[PDB]
Amino acid sequence: APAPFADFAPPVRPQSTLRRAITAAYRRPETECLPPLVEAATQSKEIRDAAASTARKLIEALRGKHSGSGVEGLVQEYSLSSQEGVALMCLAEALLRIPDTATRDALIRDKIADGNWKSHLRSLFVNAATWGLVVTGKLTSTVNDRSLAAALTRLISRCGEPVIRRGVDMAMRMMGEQFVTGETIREALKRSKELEEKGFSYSYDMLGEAATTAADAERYYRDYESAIHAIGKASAGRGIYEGPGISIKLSALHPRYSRAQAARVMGELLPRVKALALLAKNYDIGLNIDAEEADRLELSLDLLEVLCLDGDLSGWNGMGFVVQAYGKRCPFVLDFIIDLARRSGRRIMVRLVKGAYWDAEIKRAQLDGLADFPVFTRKIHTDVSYIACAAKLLAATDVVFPQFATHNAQTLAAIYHMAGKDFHVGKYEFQCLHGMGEPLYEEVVGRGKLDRPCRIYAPVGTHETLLAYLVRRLLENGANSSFVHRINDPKVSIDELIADPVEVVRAMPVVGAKHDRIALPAELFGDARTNSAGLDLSNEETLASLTEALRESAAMKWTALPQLATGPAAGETRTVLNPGDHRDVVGSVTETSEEDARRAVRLAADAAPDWAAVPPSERAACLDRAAELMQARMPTLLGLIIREAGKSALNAIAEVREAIDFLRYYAEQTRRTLGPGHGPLGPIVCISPWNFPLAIFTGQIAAALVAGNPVLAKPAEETPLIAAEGVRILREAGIPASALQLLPGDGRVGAALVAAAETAGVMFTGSTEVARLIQAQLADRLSPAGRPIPLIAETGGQNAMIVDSSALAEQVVGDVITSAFDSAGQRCSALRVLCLQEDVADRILTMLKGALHELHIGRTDRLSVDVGPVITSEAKDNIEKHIERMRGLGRKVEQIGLASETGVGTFVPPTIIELEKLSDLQREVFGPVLHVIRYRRDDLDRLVDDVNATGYGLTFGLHTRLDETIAHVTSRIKAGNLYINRNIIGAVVGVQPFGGRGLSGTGPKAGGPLYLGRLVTTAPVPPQHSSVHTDPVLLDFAKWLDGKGARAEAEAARNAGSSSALGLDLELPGPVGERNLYTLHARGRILLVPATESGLYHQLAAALATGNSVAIDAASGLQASLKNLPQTVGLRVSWSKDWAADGPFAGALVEGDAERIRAVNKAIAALPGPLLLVQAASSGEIARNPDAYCLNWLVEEVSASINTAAAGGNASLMAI
Ligand SMILES: Cc1cc2c(cc1C)N([C@H]1CCCS1)c1c([nH]c(=O)[nH]c1=O)N2C[C@H](O)[C@H](O)[C@H](O)COP(=O)(O)OP(=O)(O)OC[C@H]1O[C@@H](n2cnc3c(N)ncnc32)[C@H](O)[C@@H]1O
Ligand SMILES: NC(=O)C1=CN([C@@H]2O[C@H](COP(=O)(O)OP(=O)(O)OC[C@H]3O[C@@H](n4cnc5c(N)ncnc54)[C@H](O)[C@@H]3O)[C@@H](O)[C@H]2O)C=CC1
Repeated sequence: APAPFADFAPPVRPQSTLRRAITAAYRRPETECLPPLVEAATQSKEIRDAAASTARKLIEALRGKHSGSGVEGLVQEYSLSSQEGVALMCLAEALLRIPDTATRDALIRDKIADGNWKSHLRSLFVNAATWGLVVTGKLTSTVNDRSLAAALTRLISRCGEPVIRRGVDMAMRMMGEQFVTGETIREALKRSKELEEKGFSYSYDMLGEAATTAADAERYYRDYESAIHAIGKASAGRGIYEGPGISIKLSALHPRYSRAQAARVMGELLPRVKALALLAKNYDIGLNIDAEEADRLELSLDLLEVLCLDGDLSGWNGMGFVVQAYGKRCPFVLDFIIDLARRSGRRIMVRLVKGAYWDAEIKRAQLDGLADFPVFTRKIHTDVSYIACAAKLLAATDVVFPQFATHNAQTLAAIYHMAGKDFHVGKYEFQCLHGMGEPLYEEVVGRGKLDRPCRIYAPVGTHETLLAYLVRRLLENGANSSFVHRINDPKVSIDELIADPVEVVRAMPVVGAKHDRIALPAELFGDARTNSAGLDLSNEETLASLTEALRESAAMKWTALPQLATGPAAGETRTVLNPGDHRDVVGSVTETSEEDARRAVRLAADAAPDWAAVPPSERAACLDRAAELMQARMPTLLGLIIREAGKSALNAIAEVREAIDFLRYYAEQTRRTLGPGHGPLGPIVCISPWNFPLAIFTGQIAAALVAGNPVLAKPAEETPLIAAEGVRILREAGIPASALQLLPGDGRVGAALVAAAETAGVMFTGSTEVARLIQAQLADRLSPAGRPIPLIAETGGQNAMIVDSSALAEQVVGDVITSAFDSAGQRCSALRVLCLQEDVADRILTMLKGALHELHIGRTDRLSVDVGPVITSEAKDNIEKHIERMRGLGRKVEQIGLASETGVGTFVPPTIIELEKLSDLQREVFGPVLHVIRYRRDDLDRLVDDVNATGYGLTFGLHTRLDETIAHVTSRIKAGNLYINRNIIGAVVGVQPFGGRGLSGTGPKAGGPLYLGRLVTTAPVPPQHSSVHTDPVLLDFAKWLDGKGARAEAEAARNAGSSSALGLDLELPGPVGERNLYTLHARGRILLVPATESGLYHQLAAALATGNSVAIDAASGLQASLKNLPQTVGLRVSWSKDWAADGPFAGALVEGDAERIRAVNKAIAALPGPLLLVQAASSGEIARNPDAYCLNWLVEEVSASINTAAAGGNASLMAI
């Protein structure tokens, strides 16, 4: 049995002083990074004046020679709107997918120009976001395909064949000659002769990036290898400076290129790069390693170090390496590289760039709650950093070859003059991008200009391949701060363009201040609350500190005892074992006797007045203190969750963050709402699951406590230790022992607590079956006021993702792998059914299976583990029986092989099962088991039906670029948490309030604004909770009431119409690159059980005002009270003799005395399907209290999270 965490995340090599200086700068405050950069970048007045004159001369040349884009001339010539321009280019792209040039011409002449283009040519507009950038300079995340179809029809009917021909020729020039140097390396090489004769050189990029499978990594490898041969053959001995080179991306060459997989990267990726470098060495060409995301920077240094020290590569100086000046570590990376160049004796080619991932780095740091960004946040800071880093490189030209890649004429001029008067080919060079930098560098290369060489970075690939880096380049070029946008911008003067960024930064009030409009991750929510803080598992200092803290957590004698108001209780004690290795004992639990569970409820009842008397803000302060304690203790809490719950470090971090967020969110929501009139329910029984043994545990308990209720906390029998630690933290933060009692044990303890007479409310997260058993036990009971005992139950889902042929396969696969198998599929939100449009199903399925086999399954105390065990042997048996049944029915089953070491724990291999029909799946399988179905596009609406038909409604994912498909699917799906173009897991508190409908639970949403209101007897008005919309059937009903003489009910109906929040439509603060929406809809059909005519009218007003239809109990005998309804109201009303036949319902309204309410409540609990949120009132309550039926519980909350960076960039952030 290996010692826990003994091999958690050992670094590839001991970190040298130079390496440690890199890591120390990773997220250094921006005000601290800039002053040394300002100083390093300072040049003399004489130099600065000379540089401005040279920069001015270059810009005047740029602005002086022929502008006027081909696309712009085409739009002008045919008077095209923007949408027609985009639509036309999409049409041209599609026409060019036809290889036979004559076949394309006949299609244009005989079918396209004549009329219905739809009949012949996967949406035509899949890539319209890219063409929209080409046409308008603006990036839209998704495609209004109905607008584009209308515009394409309009333009063809107006201008016919001539405009189509002009569009085809225009796209042919852009895609074949402007976006790529060539479609193949041999073609790109041919076209490079022209500019090589003028003094340029070339570096070829085989547009290849992010392998998701081993097969794709091998394909990219053989692409690079064949390109190296063709470039080396063409180089023909010209050497690494005058001759052409290649650029590679390491992420192309291995599907798991990350720090977490460092051992595989060094064992499997490194030999591949060495083999390519050996080939580049034989031909004597440059081989440059491109720079990618910030969390790959230091890992790439380990590969660079081995390669530069590998004697088999000696005698060749062509190895090159990109460093990104927008990165805070850039100068320290250069120190390391320059030192490595001295040690190895290799003159490393150093390409200095600004950086291509800025948008994505902002979003990622915010999502992960890290201390700061790894890039600058003001564009001018990157320019200073670049110039400062150029000074460092120019002082080391004897040992490195600097390559200044930039299209910024001011940056160029500053370096040109910084480099001084002595030059020779091989001292340094400039670089630019094909089709972008040649205007500028035609003013640089050659004896008649500045006589400095420029290497052109030449993308290579087919039209399909090119439509990826096309968005990045066009977005980076068209950003409001980008030099190439500003030079084209006529309002921008040359004086603005040649302004020295070094002197502008120096003269600022606070040097290096963060961008005003970008929130640090900790400040995402502004004044409302402090974001929880995460941990960077790519940071070697973090990994080293965490290794120590995780080991120490495994030395602790964790215990959980029955913690009653009076003190710890005795009981039967047993060990708690690591589900990944039963030999690893995590702690001991003493479980609660049934007698002591009943005693705990009585003590909670006795204590309830004293806890209720603590002012709401002071109850909130306890939560905020507990959040602080959990944040401080996160490393230790991580280690407990890893070993007790079988979770990976990554997921444990997110769980602790989520518990912190719950505490701070409910504290803020309390300070926003609760006053004296919002009295507590009383003792609340909180029953929690094992799969989020701290987050969901803490969330339910914190909400009940801060709402003024004492809590009986019953954690899952599998995970009592982290629960005991959470209660200990909450008590330490100030929750009295009598207000929070811990009762470890199995479902018998849970049931004793639920049955106890003083139990005033139940919060349950777990299986639907147990929730249904709890509901049935509570149906027998009423509160002191004679009202039903509230149950909040969140019960999981049968969650689907629909993927159409417009989605990007690699994005889909990554989101599918994460959604289905993260946490061994033990999330209620996990992806269970992937639905693939038939025309892309085979390709996506192939990549999915390939990505499945790259997952590492094992005991979770190693960073390299992706998927841990399932929680118990019984779970493992249940899941495996489902798999084998599917296999026995002939379904295709893909499974990864498990290592022998998993035998000591309870593991299920991640599994893909291909189904014929969604109806093949008849139960939630709570494991790492993804089911895949395929669908024809015309059957999309039927498929949405099939998804809804399961009766569940928790999470739902949609991958598509097409607005019509988004509007269709999101308006027809019935689920609580929607996700567009992203994964469907890890809902964030206050951002994606979490909770569903149907078989997925009662609501209200955890981490949402209606949650606390369910835990008090009089619900407060939540923040932002209102709507200006009035249900029109409600209004028709109120007029009908006035017509029948029911004046008071008519007034009460209109009041409900105004009070309803139906139609609330909010955007919630969150990370950049994402839009997080929160809306209130009708729940569905409300079961009405009235007793009196007036009671029925009030019930009907309540249901209609919230958008619902109704089924009214025919046994009430009140049919004569609804004679002559307007058809609009009639459409919403049905009468039910057999309630179970007319379901499912989405809620219920009951009128009666205490005995009648109990009888109806019991009958309702026996209705099959969803647990119904039931509201009850006496006739007198209805007459006295306008809120007798609370409208909070008659609407349905919906969260939708849309990844607006999905098209390849952040448009809003590019205007920053
Ligand atoms: C010419 C060239 C360029 C690259 C490459 C080769 C060659 C020959 N390789 C390539 C290999 C694979 C990807 S391409 C390469 C790159 N990139 C990469 O990451 N890895 C790589 O390997 N690039 C892209 C550059 O990093 C950079 O984005 C682009 O060139 C714009 O810089 P400019 O011409 O100085 O414009 P300019 O002076 O306009 O600056 C634009 C840049 O400023 C930065 N910026 C914008 N807003 C900012 C803000 N609010 N705060 C801070 N900074 C901000 C950002 O980096 C942006 O790109
Ligand atoms: N919605 C979610 O996030 C969760 C869903 N589940 C579902 O439940 C299955 C897990 O099996 P279990 O873990 O046994 O879930 P379970 O729902 O039985 O356990 C849930 C909680 O209820 C308690 N409990 C069990 N029977 C009870 C009863 N009769 N009265 C009162 N409390 C009772 C348990 O002790 C635990 O604290 C999974 O396969 C999955 O389908 C389980 C965990 C989380």
